[PDB]
Amino acid sequence: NGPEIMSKLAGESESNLRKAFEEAEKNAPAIIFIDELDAIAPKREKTHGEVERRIVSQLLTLMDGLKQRAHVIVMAATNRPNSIDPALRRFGRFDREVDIGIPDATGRLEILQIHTKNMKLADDVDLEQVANETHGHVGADLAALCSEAALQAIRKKMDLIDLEDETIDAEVMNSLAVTMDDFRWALSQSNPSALRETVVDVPQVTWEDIGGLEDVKRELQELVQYPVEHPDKFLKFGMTPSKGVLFYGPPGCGKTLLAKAIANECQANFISIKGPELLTMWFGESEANVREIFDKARQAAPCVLFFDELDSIAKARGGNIGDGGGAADRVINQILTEMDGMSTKKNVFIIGATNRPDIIDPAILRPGRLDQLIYIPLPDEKSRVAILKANLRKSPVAKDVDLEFLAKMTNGFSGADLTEICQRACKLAIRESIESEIVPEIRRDHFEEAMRFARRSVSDNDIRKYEMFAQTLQQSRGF
Amino acid sequence: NRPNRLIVDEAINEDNSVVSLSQPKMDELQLFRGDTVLLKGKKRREAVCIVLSDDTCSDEKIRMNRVVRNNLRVRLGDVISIQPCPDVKYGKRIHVLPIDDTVEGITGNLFEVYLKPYFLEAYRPIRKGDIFLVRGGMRAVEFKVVETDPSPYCIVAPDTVIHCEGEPIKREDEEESLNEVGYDDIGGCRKQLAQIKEMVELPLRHPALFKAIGVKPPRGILLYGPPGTGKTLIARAVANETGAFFFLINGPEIMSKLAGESESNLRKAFEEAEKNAPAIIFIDELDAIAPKREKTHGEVERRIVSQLLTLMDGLKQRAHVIVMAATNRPNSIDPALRRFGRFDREVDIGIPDATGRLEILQIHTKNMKLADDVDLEQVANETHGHVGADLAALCSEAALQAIRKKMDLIDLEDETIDAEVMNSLAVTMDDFRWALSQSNPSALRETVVDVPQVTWEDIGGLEDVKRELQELVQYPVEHPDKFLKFGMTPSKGVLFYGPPGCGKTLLAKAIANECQANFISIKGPELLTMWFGESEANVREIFDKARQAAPCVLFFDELDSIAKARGGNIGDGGGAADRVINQILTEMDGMSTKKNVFIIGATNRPDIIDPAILRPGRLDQLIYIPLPDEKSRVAILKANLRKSPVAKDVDLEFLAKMTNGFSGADLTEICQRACKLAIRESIESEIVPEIRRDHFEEAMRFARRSVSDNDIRKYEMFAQTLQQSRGF
Ligand SMILES: Nc1ncnc2c1ncn2[C@@H]1O[C@H](COP(=O)(O)OP(=O)(O)OP(O)(O)=S)[C@@H](O)[C@H]1O
Ligand SMILES: Nc1ncnc2c1ncn2[C@@H]1O[C@H](COP(=O)(O)OP(=O)(O)OP(O)(O)=S)[C@@H](O)[C@H]1O
Ligand SMILES: Nc1ncnc2c1ncn2[C@@H]1O[C@H](COP(=O)(O)OP(=O)(O)OP(O)(O)=S)[C@@H](O)[C@H]1O
Ligand SMILES: [Mg+2]
Ligand SMILES: [Mg+2]
Ligand SMILES: [Mg+2]
Repeated sequence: NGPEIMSKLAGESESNLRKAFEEAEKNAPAIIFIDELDAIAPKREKTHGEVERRIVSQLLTLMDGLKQRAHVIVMAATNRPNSIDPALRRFGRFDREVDIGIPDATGRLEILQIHTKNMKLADDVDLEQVANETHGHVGADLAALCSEAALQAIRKKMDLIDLEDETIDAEVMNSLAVTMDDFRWALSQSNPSALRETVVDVPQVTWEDIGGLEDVKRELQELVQYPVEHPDKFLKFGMTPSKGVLFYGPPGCGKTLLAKAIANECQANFISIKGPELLTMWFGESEANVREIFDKARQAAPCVLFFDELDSIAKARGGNIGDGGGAADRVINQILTEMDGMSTKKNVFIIGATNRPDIIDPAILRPGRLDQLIYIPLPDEKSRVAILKANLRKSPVAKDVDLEFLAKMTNGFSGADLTEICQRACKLAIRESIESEIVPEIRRDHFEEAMRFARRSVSDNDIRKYEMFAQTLQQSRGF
Repeated sequence: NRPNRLIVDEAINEDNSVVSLSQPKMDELQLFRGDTVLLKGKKRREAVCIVLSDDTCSDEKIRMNRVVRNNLRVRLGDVISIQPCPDVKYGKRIHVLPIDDTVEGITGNLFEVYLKPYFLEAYRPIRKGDIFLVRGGMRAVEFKVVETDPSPYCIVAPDTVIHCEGEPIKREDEEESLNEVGYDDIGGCRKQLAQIKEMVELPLRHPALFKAIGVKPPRGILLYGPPGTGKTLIARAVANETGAFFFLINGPEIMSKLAGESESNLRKAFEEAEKNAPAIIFIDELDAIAPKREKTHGEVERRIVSQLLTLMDGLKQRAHVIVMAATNRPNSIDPALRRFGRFDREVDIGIPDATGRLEILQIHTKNMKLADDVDLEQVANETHGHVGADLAALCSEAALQAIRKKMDLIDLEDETIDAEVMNSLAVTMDDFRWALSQSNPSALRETVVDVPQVTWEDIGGLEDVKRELQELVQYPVEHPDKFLKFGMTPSKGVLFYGPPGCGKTLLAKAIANECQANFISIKGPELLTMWFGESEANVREIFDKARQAAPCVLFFDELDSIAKARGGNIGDGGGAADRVINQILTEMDGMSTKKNVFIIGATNRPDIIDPAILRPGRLDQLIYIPLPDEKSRVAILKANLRKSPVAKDVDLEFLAKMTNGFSGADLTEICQRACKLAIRESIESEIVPEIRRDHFEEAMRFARRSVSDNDIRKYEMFAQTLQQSRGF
């Protein structure tokens, strides 16, 4: 144990390490597990006492003194891998690194089953729903949630259980069952530890969540699925696949949904890094964080690395023209460096999205970094019908609602505008239900009233400017 | 089975021994309001008391006072055996004796000050060996009957004679000192006390059951909050209200020891706790011994932190040991301590609100005698940044001020004054006003998480935005079933934009008030100064604090100041997005949807607000607050003139039609100027107390318009085209 070793007196912890290694070498094949390795071996550049440096040097010597004949395997665990002294992570000391990441929905469902297999669950307990409703939770968080649910179940059974009795018998303990309400209460007051952690997972949104955009769907399929599914054709014809795609167009037209859906179809890991996130994570002058992003994407291959809201990055210094200076600062140079320095044979795909193509820096568009320029326009008449149908899948829409009428009544609306219209109509239906309580079907009148106050989020001049950039954006770089 | 067992928990009646039951219970046990009941406890002892009729207490619970809780030797959560006693009782002789642990320093005839105005008009029953508490004379003493007629056969009657002995008896170890801190000594923290009880008392009170079940007990409770909020008081109370051995570890006291001797003290404390039954280890000022190991100098301190981590990790479920810690700087604690298995439960003891601080004032003045003009509610309202320690200091200062005016009536030559004059000294409301006049609130800089007082009645007009805010906030928190039926996820953000002084802040505060939800106001200048220290964790702490207060509304006022830090969207060419705004967007995107936190932004510069704020999922409900029209101006004037004695001849609609481009702030300025003219008239006439029509005419003569016509046109332009914004 890290803290247990560090708690000893100076010159006594080294004896403990030597004794542990001697015992491991003596006693057959053995495993040495050093829990919380960062406790005893932090970076020697950032440490105060010489006793700590003696400890680190002793650990290095013991690791280097390991022979193949010893049949001794040393395992270590640390929640701060970057705080570990770099000398430990070299060859011969700690070469294999295993990342125990945050569990996904299926994994956390499995954890919930493992932790509730001892408990008795009521018939209304839906562990799948609980797993879906827990996002930032880890195994410890789920264990705490299960324990809290069991305690809540007990707290309502204090009368059926004779608290005067010293040791209750099992004929009543099994009668106490944990209801889904208890799990809901436990989930209501729970603090997920891994909320801030970046998510590496396959997104749930599929092509059915996207209306229209069939051509870009086909293009994304050809760009992503084919190199990962049929490498033989690519090596036969001799072309190296392009590793980057840039999405540009008016806001709210589905740039994020397209990246998530293409990640879903390939069943590849998806990492979303937003522009504001980069701007705050670099403000601490931490150049290793954006490098860690690319490293994390590398181990998740096949993976798609999606940089959303590049306009926020490009608006940090004004833009390409702006007042005269360039928008390239901070992360973007390191992002370009990482894109140029990533292995081609790796299955990592990089997708960028921005609704400000005017101010995107030219170096992003250079071939070899992001040379597949895909323009997502505003939906046309049929795409608007498709978008409305996709957004109204989960709502009980009445039969008399004419979706194509709404599509032809909206011309310059984007996908976000149509979603806003649907949400406003649903909110009017909710208000109607609330008023009638003091019917549960959204009607034609609700859509008419919502369309009365519907607003257009893209100007005609903006449409013209986007059309201009849709044709001439490859040029950009050069002047 | 046995419909006579009652669950024991603390009462709410601030009086002597009076038990309170639920509505079905007095009918089920055939006892009326003014009836005599008998309480039977453990160790073959009884108690007699008078029931109270209560309805909104619980389904099945008795209410047990702390005065006679020790009389039955029963603690919180215990089971008691009740019995109605329809036996007529009357006292003839009751030999009563105080205890010489709390009556020291009191002389004279203690009956006429303590017992005489406590017995009559009460008719309370007294049992053999009863320890009842009497407050008075700016101190509290408990009292003990030792000899009377056979038990109990005694009630308080005017026909009961008494005689003093002058030799109080000593206190044995069979009973617990009532002078010690209990649950009733803490005010303003009932939710936190409820959480602490739920997390602590069940494992401690039933260690065998918790060992039999084999489930994880929370053993890492960490109290935190501003200094003087009662963390130590809460820990000591929880220790006293449960039969758990309590071992106290002081941060500075441990750190003051020599190197290699503090570790011995920590090990000894943990060994004692493990050995002695269920136990509580309280480490007051945890940051003293365990700061961040990244920021620390000596290796002895790191040894201390590592030893603490090892001791915390060496805790087993069979040990039945709960470790509690208190720190006023939770962020200075080493992060390794706050992980799973060491300190997982965190309880925030925040600044008390007006009701909480009123409760604290009552708790601290219950010993003192207050004059009839003392309005503790007014004192609580007038104290904003005060904490429990601040209020205790205020009460002590008021008592000292009262004494300072009584130095002549009290013989300062006499060694020990008698209580017949001490009770005559009463603390006046003037003394409290003087104490409040010179007092330094410690928690002035702390952010306030409270339900605001301003309601819709403080806002004139704006009916449509009131309805829209109700639909946006109340409905998702009141009827989630409709939302999940229709499949729409509620929007979590609203942006207010419009001309200045039209009620953007009042709307957010009022919608917080109506929902009875916590309200956090963060102003733009506050963000700009709090980020200037390069503290990225502070705006994260704001969102974290809003998360625990759910349902809560997080209001960012004066976003123009944030947007004007770098000029604006166009400006000289650069963007206004800097510093906080990127982290604010990150926090908005990274907050849980099922949480009931609602985010409201306000700005009077919609031109320079950065587009990323308006993206769907962050702040997509764009609500425009215009200048008040004719009827809204009447409503605004009426709302502003609620507290003033406006004369009957004042025509408010005339003023409304005489003001066209005025905002709410302009009308408030007009009302204030008219009131100031009335004040000047009163002052001049002193060398009438009704603001008149002439005052309003004179104020309107100098009334000024704070929004230009060009500004009105520009706001109307942005009122129609602001969703566009983002994109070019
Ligand atoms: N093709 C589409 N089909 C269905 N919904 C869409 C479509 N395009 C946009 N939306 C809606 O618009 C929302 C925003 O989608 P995004 O992919 O984030 O759009 P965007 O192009 O990235 O622009 P922003 O800045 O993110 S709003 C989605 O959550 C949908 O509700
Ligand atoms: N909520 C409260 N109710 C009643 N009295 C209180 C309350 N908070 C504080 N007090 C009084 O103020 C005194 C000081 O409180 P303490 O608990 O000692 O301070 P603290 O909470 O430990 O914070 P520290 O020690 O300065 S970090 C207590 O002894 C009480 O007399
Ligand atoms: N609808 C209203 N009814 C009554 N008083 C109002 C109203 N609108 C504004 N006021 C007055 O104007 C003051 C300022 O209110 P705020 O809500 O802060 O206005 P604002 O829109 O936030 O603009 P500023 O920058 O804060 S003055 C209030 O304290 C009231 O005195
Ligand atoms: Mg997006
Ligand atoms: Mg303390
Ligand atoms: Mg304001």
